[PDB]
Amino acid sequence: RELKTVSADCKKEAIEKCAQWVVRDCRPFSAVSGSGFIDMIKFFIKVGAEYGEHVNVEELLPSPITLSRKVTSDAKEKKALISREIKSAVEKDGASATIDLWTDNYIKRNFLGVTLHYHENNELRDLILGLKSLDFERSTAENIYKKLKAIFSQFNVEDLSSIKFVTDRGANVVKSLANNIRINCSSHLLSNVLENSFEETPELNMPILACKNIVKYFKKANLQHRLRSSLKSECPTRWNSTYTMLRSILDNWESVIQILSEAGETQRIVHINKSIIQTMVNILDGFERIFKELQTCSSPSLCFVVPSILKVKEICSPDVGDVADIAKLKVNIIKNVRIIWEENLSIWHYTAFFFYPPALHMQQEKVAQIKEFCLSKMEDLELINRMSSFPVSPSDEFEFYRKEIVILSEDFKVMEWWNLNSKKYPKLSKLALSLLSIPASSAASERTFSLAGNIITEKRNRIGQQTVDSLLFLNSFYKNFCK
Amino acid sequence: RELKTVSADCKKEAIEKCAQWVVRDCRPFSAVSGSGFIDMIKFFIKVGAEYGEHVNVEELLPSPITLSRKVTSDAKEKKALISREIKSAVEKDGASATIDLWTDNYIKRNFLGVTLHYHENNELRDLILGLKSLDFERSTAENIYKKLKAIFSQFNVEDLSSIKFVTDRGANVVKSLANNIRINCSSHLLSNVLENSFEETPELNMPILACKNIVKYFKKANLQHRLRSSLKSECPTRWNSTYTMLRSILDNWESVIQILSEAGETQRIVHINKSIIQTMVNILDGFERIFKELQTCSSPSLCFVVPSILKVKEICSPDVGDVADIAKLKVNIIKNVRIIWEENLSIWHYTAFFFYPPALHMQQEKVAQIKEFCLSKMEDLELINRMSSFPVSPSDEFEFYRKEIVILSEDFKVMEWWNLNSKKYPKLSKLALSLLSIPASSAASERTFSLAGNIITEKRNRIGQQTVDSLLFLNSFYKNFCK
DNA sequence: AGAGAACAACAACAAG
DNA sequence: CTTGTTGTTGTTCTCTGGTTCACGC
DNA sequence: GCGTGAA
DNA sequence: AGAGAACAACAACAAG
DNA sequence: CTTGTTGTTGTTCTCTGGTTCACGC
DNA sequence: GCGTGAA
Ligand code: NA
Ligand code: NA
Repeated sequence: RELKTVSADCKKEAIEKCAQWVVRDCRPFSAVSGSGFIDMIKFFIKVGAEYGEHVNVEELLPSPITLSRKVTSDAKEKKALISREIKSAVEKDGASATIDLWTDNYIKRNFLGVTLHYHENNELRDLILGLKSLDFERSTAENIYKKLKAIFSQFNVEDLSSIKFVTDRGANVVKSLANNIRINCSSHLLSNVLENSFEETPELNMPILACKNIVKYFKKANLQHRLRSSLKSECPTRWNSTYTMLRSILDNWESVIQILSEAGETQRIVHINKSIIQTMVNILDGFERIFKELQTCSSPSLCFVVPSILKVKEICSPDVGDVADIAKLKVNIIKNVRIIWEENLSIWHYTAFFFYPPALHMQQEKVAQIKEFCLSKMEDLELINRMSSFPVSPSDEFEFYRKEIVILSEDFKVMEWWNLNSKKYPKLSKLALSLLSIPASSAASERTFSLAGNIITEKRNRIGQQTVDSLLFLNSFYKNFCK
Repeated sequence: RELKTVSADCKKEAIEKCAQWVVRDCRPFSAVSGSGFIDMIKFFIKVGAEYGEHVNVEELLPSPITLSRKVTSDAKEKKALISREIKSAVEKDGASATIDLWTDNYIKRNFLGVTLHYHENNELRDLILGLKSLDFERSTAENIYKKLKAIFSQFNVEDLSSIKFVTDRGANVVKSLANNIRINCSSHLLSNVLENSFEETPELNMPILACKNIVKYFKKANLQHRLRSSLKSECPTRWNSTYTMLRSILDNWESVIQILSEAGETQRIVHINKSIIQTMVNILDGFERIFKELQTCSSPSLCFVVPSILKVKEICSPDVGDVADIAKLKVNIIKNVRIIWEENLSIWHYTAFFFYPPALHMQQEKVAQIKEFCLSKMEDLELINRMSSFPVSPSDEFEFYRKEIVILSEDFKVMEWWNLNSKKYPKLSKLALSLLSIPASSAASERTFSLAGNIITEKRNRIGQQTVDSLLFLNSFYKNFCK
């Protein structure tokens, strides 16, 4: 038990042999700190203890080709294993997924990613189900649904009606899922609000463009090195990138005026009304908070959609101290928040917010349809629960929730609040933690593309479609079912 | 001694624990096969044997930060060590270096790379001396020479007159080395011949451009997937890339006509006189042989410069069976080979070729200056050799070489031929293997940039200038002084 | 050339 | 014999040859 | 002073 | 958000 | 006390949100 | 049939 430490002169040879691994095999300094790398050294000291210090390393060490073939083998294994645990969630309603498409930068295979999302031991599960190519079929709806089913047939899922799907409004995607539950990613919606709002306020184009021309010049003249925080990409459309550049420009205002002065290029910054820039950055600062809040799948996010909208109605509260150009932006942004964000919300966004214990808010109209909604879902739990055998009624259990009060203490976790409430509310708290499992966005699947890209790289470019789907699910699995 | 193998059920857990390293820590399948990775497992089985199977892995395993600090520490160590072995070569004449500049794709620091080249135990040493930033000084000659000296002062080299330098004709570089021995990279020269030759034969622009428009369309329409050998980049100037595209296009002729036919885009290939394309590819095929021959620093290359030129005079031998457009190219190419390649050769390229045992060739004029050259260098050996103490004369030893004959057997290694000849020729064979050490090009330093780029990557982007210079020299060192 | 990666396609070989 | 599991070959894909110095008229 | 050349 | 990387700048701590 | 060697913090940099489907007039 | 929208 008591893991013995090693002599000082011994460990001087660990950092002597590790720093040789990294220079000879061109590997990252932080490979040594990897949760998988350590367990693989546990195994090699054990074997050393067993067979002594004169073992056939070559022979005993596997071959990359077989390592390739084992991940391919172990892939199917771990898929079958949870083939049951997954199958549970989809049956017992509370399973949500997010899908989107993505295309790699070397072969350019169209890819479809799927994740899955459910609640368990007072914790959330963001698991990467599949990432399969369409080889090169047209990205048509029916081909997508074709490959959607194939991911779920891997774990023996097949009704996929009880599944709540969360995607962007990509026309081809939207149609694929017209047969089942589909929730609109609120990050694309929010991004749509910004995009359309700033398009609709071209009074602000003059400041912005000039900023972009600053960044563009700093990149071209090889002088981002004199900044303590280099200036960011203009508008290659990374969600809220317009705030991003503006801040990095503002956060380096003094150094920039100085650098441009030395260049004699002072001409191209003086026309920038900084007063406005600043004002934009404060207004969008509130927004960036909502972006990160809604990219969370390790804590309930769906429920935070409605109150975010109110914060935006408030950042954009009309104020008689504003220059007309900002007045226009706030005017426009409240307009889009209505016709774009509100317009594409559903009773999954309200009900998720209803199950927030400060339930005082949505007192108006919405409870009459939420009650209609809430009742019919708890009824489908029982339906599928009676199939599992082979006073205190819900319509009142509802209003017993509506009478309670709570405070919003900074340590409050409404996810834990329902695990610690299932006794009095046995069948409603199973509905709640089912909705708190739904992610407010498809950012999960977005990270899968980030991850996928982390694998299929310059040197690793020969990598196969199956190798990638395996390696992803595995990594994802060894995170949801291991410590 | 007899390294014992492990049980079958034990190794099933090696490939069970290795395939977990690779999915959890997103690492290449071929990390398991790395010459540095194995020696680092040798150490961990040994320690397991010693302290048993219940060791504190965490505590004993180093920290990335320290791993960073050890490579930085061990860097200076290994630099001082060979501080002597290096210092030898530069003193004893037979040291050659290659330098060039390069700028990384994330910080864009101007970089200066240096390698060193000498002969020893019948083998060649391509060693990466330095890769240091100019931070952000102008890439001016005197700044370059400033940083040139700083690399050589690391190993306590300081006269750097006896050093033979090999670089491209970059104006700023060329001047830095105007004080010492500087040989023109024959790959840039050869590349200059192609470039200027094809510029000077615009009759061939019509076929070529149409090919480039083929590639450009295959990339844009996502249909390189139906090729068994995708079509290559048009003209982003990778040395002989014009042959490269042409071959990949030709090597997929039938599939391309078919793919374009399906697209209805048959219009954009039919005007390509394939007859010519083919002819270009045969002519440039000979050339690509010379490119790879001259990028070699693990075998003498300098000596193969002159005879290559003759092969080109021969690939381009005038032939009455040629369409005028190819006649023009060969006409132009013999013209540039003279005024570009020949024009920038020196008696280091002839003398290196003289020390090829089929010495019958260069019988004309050149021996009268080579004898003038050859004598004065063997005289400087003695000069520095007499300082090392603190009949059969050279002018005849010369012509004793000129009388011999040899055959060009396919297994002949003229590098080994001089190690097996030093007895009769004690002071001339030291001159020979000094010149056979000089690389015909700066391709060595080019690979260093390839290597450098392999380190400073997307995720590893924070990497420091010192970290990179270290990691390079180390990797380079553990290859020239280890088995 | 030099490096880094991955497979297809075998060939070997083994279990059944 | 058929399966299934390996190991080895060879084939394919990357990547650095890159934009501002120095000079002469 | 500006074009040319080579990277 | 989630992931991967690296340091500067400390703080700890130790040797001398 | 001064050195030198560590370990820990926090700050900075990456990266996926991406171009062709589906629809309606 | 072609524009518009959303990616
Ligand atoms: Na998409
Ligand atoms: Na260069």
